[PDB]
Amino acid sequence: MRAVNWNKKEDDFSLMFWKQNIAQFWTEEEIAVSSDKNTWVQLSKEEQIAYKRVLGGLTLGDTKQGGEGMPLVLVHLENLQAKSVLAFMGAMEEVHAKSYSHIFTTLATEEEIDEIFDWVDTHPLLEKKAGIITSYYRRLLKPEVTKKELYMAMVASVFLESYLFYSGFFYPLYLAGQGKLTASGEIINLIIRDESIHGVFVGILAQQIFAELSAEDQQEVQKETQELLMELYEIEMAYTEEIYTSIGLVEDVNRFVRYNANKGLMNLGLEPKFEEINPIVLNGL
Amino acid sequence: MRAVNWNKKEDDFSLMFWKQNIAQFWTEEEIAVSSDKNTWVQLSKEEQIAYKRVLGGLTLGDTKQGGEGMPLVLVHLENLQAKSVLAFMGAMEEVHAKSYSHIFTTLATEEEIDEIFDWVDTHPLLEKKAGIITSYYRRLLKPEVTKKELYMAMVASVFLESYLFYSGFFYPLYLAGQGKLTASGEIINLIIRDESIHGVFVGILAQQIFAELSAEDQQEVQKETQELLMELYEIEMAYTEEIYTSIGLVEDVNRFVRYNANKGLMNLGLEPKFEEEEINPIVLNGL
Ligand SMILES: [Fe+2]
Ligand SMILES: [Fe+2]
Ligand SMILES: [Mn+2]
Repeated sequence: MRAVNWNKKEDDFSLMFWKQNIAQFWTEEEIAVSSDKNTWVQLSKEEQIAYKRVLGGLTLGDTKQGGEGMPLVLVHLENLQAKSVLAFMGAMEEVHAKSYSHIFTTLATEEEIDEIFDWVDTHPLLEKKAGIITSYYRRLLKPEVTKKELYMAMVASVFLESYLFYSGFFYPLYLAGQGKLTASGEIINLIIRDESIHGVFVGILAQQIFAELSAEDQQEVQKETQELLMELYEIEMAYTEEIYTSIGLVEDVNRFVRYNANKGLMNLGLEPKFEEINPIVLNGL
Repeated sequence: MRAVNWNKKEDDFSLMFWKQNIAQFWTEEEIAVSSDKNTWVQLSKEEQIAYKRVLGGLTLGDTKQGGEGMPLVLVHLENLQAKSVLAFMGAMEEVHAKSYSHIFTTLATEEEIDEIFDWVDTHPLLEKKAGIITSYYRRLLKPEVTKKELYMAMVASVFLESYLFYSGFFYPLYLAGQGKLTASGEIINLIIRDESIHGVFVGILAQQIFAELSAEDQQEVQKETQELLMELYEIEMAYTEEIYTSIGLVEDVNRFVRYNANKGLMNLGLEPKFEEEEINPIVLNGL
């Protein structure tokens, strides 16, 4: 039975991503959030509700990535150095999720926080979203999995990290780019800096598995990938309408979703499927 | 579908274990090992071989805890705050495994390192040891596991972290306690500081699962736990005989194993089963 030997490369990229993930390490206590109170109170009820709802959605994403996606992808990898990177990423997913609670503690009361997490748990669209993603992970709860199933779990992971999350990062970046909630915005940037290299690395692993598949299996997962992409897109369009109508940003957010879906596709080595970033969001980055 | 909410406690201990794990975070770049070359050459061939073999075994343990053990236990936990802690511990298992490679790069040539890992991979007793433990994790590869299966996987994890590893930490500690390989010894101590709180935490979770089981299931896993304990112990005594006969430490290591088995049992809330020794005083100096 093999132990991980870092003095013999198993691939050309794992050491680089290991070092980078380590270099980027951070935790919530680093960023103080209290000074955001001064711009929080200037927002409207509907804006505050939107912000709280998108942050609850982001927490759910990271909860599922740290507690389901990374563990079940990594346990079936044969490459022990890549496993190590994915284990570290999974731990950072939990740092992300905890950092949203740190923001909430400054911006909401205990009763309001419970209202957020109750709303997250019962929201039909969030349930549908996460349910579709996690169903690819649940296929991996058996002793022998096919490479098609592992490929598609990696596709689902890239789509969550690089794509389905970003309907949620839009609003924190949009406010930070206007100089509102900028401390919370520095936390979201740290998170994004992690998610970016997460999606890149899982996408590299996906392309390596893909190249081992037979031609018939390649055609089957390409079809499933394109379908999943547009299935999630449909649901996200419904989610964005529900969250952002009240504050006039539905069509901006949808443009941000399409941009990030294209990024996700490219992390997988695939061509873009939708035809620039909102300039205020760009300033928040 | 629930998201983790750290502003409402799911239990009394996960927050403090989260904070402690973060506080203790470290990586291999933080300890330079080159200065160990001076005492490395003072060792015999047989002592050097022993040291490389036990670090090979340690690397294997951490490889399996990070890549199988923590992931498959945490995926089935319902407590989301406890899941967060196990995920962070799993990542630290990978830092541990990499830190052994950092030691090897200084102490062994490229071909000597290959020999270590080939020896690790083909060793009958290490395969039997690791195979018994990972067979409890493999049971968790299905959509719905029972709490007996989950409990027994947690027992296996505590036995690996708190007990079956220490046949291996003995020799780095013993040599550090004699002034040899002390920078590698600082690394081993960092690892041990992690492993201690890992075993405590998983043991708390085990105890909580145990109290949820039916009486009939409790009786079943209580007996399996004691059988597993003594099955592993028999294998570990064969392992220690094979590793340590050449350097005359077999019975010293066995005392250390029994001491750490008792600690594992206490992490699980069980009474000790081996006679109470003092830790070897040279090992104690290495700590
Ligand atoms: Fe991520
Ligand atoms: Fe451990
Ligand atoms: Mn994430």
